[PDB]
Amino acid sequence: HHMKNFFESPFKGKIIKDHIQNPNIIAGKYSYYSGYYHGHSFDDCARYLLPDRNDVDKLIIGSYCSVGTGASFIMAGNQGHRYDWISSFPFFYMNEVEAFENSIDAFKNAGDTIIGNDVWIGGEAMIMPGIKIGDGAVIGSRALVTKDVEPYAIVGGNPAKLIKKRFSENQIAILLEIKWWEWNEEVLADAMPILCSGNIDLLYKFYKNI
Repeated sequence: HHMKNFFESPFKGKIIKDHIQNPNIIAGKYSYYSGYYHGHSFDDCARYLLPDRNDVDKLIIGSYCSVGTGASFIMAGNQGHRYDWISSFPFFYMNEVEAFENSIDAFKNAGDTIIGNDVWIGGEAMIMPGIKIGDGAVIGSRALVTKDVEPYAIVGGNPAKLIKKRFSENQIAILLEIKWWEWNEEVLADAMPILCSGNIDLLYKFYKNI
């Protein structure tokens, strides 16, 4: 029952879609997890995600995302606790107690957890159940994300709050139209020096000439 480190070094991550074993995690190309400081593979970032059921909330991750060490995505909805029932205790799941035999299942799904494309998640951020995070967002280290995150928003804190957006509203609108994460690798390679800059207007010109 020993705990092992899946990462040889702080300075090497692992591409998520190449290493996950949980079929209820879906991950896009190139997105990676850098998990040296917490040891476990990315599968264990998806807490309480049942691997053997097709009717539970899934964890969906876009392309070109960066996930920091010990980030977690809380799955399984309410985990069998209803705070609007008289007790939050999950009687239905403790079936070794005769007194609990007529208990009722409190479990509720929350909806899928959806991480967009080009999302940078800092170390030990924690995403609550059912949350949607827009394309281009930045989730600060240790952010406790209780609400959906707008595209290109930088959020931080516990609870997480908007700090600022990465670009202006008009610039964001341009990026959401052109969706560079959908480009094939030949087109992406040609755009690479522009993508490694802030020149959204130039990328727009590039896109129009594809």
